[PDB]
Amino acid sequence: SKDIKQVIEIAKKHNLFLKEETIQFNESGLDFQAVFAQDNNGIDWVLRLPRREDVMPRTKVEKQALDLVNKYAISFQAPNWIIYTEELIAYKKLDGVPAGTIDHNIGNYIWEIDINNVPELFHKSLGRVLAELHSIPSNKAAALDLVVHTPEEARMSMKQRMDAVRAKFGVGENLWNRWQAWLNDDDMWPKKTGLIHGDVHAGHTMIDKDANVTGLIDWTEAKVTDVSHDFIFNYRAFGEEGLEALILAYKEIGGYYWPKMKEHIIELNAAYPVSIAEFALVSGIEEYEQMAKEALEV
Ligand SMILES: CC[C@H]1OC(=O)[C@H](C)[C@@H](O[C@H]2C[C@@](C)(OC)[C@@H](O)[C@H](C)O2)[C@H](C)[C@@H](O[C@@H]2O[C@H](C)C[C@H](N(C)C)[C@H]2O)[C@](C)(O)C[C@@H](C)CN(C)[C@H](C)[C@@H](O)[C@]1(C)O
Ligand SMILES: Nc1nc2c(ncn2[C@@H]2O[C@H](COP(=O)(O)OP(=O)(O)O)[C@@H](O)[C@H]2O)c(=O)[nH]1
Ligand SMILES: [Ca+2]
Ligand SMILES: [Mg+2]
Repeated sequence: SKDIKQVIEIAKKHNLFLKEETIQFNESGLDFQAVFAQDNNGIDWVLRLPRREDVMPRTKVEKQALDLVNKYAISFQAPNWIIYTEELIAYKKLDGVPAGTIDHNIGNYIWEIDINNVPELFHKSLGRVLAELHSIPSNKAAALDLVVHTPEEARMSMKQRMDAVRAKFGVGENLWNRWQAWLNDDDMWPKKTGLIHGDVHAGHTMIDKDANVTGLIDWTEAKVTDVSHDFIFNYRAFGEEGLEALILAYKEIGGYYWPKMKEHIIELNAAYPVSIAEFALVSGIEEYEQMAKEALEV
C-alpha cells in the first residue's frame, strides 16, 4: 500500500496521474523496479522506479539507442521516455504483447504463439524490423557513446571476450577449439556491422494478434557491431527453420547478407556461454554463476 502511494506521488511529481487500482509491480531488479499503471485518460504506461544512483550515466547508452530508433525507424515501436529524470523514467506502453515470457520457474518460455506452428508473419515482420534497425545511420549522430565496431573490431571483440571468460571461469576444452576455429575462419565473418538491439528474444518482441512484430523493448544492450546477435533467439527458439526464415526475410528486404551468414550465426550461438558468464560477473547473482559454469563446460 505504501509502495502504491509512493508510485502515485512520484508519478504525480512528473505530471503523470494514475488510476491507483491499476498499479502493478514486477519483481524489482538490481537497477530499477518496473511498474505498470494506467493514466487518467485510459493510457497504459510503463514506469521504471530507480533503485541505484547515477541514473543518467547508467541510461545514457539505452537512451541514445532509443533516440536513434525513434528518429529513424517506422516499422516498429520502441520506448519513448517522455518522462526521464533521476527519479522516474516512464513511457507509454507499446502495442501488443510479448511473444513469450521467461517464467519464474525453470526459466522456460510461456508462449503466446504456437511453438510447433510458428506463424510465418513472425519471421517476415522481424526480418523487416531488423533490416530497418541495422541500417539506421548511427554515424549521423553528433554524439555516440555506444560501443562501435568495424567488422574487424567485432571479431577481435569476440576473441578478447572469450579469452577473458577463459581466464576468470575457464572454458571446456572442445568448446574452445570450436570457438577458436570459428574466429580463425575469414570467409565466415561478416564484412559489415550495424546498430543492433542486442537482447532480441520473445520477451522483448511485441506482437499483434497475427504475430507481426510491432515493437521492441529493453534496449540496454544496444551497440554497433555484428548484426548476427539479433538472429540468435530465432535459432534457439525455432531451430534452423526459424533461423532460415528470418535470414530469408531480412535478405529479401535489403538487409546485409553474406554467403556464410547462417553458418556464422550458428557458431555465434555456440558462443552464448560468453554472454552468460559476463552477466554473472556484472550482476553478482549466484544463479548465473552456476548457469555460466555449466554453459562453459567445465
Ligand atoms: C530458446 C530456449 C531458451 O531461451 C533462450 O536461450 C533465450 C533466447 C536466451 O537468450 C539467449 C540469446 C541471447 C542473444 O540473448 C537474447 C544471449 O545473450 C543469451 C545468453 O542467450 C535468454 C533470453 C537468456 O537471457 C539473457 O541472458 C543474457 C546473459 C543477458 C540478457 N539480458 C538481461 C541482457 C538476457 O536476456 C537466458 C540466460 O537464457 C535467460 C535465463 C533466465 C533462462 N534460460 C536459461 C532459459 C531456460 C533458456 O535457456 C530457454 C528459455 O530455455
Ligand atoms: N507488454 C509490455 N511489457 C513491457 C513493456 N515495457 C516493459 N515491459 C515489461 O517489463 C518487463 C521489464 O521491462 P524491461 O524493459 O525488459 O526491463 P528489465 O526488468 O531490466 O528486463 C519486461 O520483461 C516486460 O514484460 C511494454 O511496452 N509492453
Ligand atoms: Ca536490459
Ligand atoms: Mg528485459
